[PDB]
Amino acid sequence: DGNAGLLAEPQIAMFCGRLNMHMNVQNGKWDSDPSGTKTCIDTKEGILQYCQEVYPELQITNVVEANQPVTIQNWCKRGRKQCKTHPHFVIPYRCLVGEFV
Ligand SMILES: [Cu+2]
Repeated sequence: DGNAGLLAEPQIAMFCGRLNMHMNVQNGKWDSDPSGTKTCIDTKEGILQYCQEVYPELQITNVVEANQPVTIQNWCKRGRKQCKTHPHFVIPYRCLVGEFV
């Protein structure tokens, strides 16, 4: 079973020119890049590394594209500032937790 007390699954969302977003599993909201500097990544390995960076304690071992597109409002385009605009939608990547054997 999963944790009902956590509104969402770990995921990252990218849109080149803007800061990467990730899902806050506690509240179900998209949070901006923790360092406030990282934008889109073009390799699967780079995405996995990023999942591991923003979810350091989740033991993320793989990533896969999500099935549904998602809209994110007022996306952060730099710093952790300058982020009030029209909606954009992207297909997120799910950060998958492996079961270690
Ligand atoms: Cu736009």
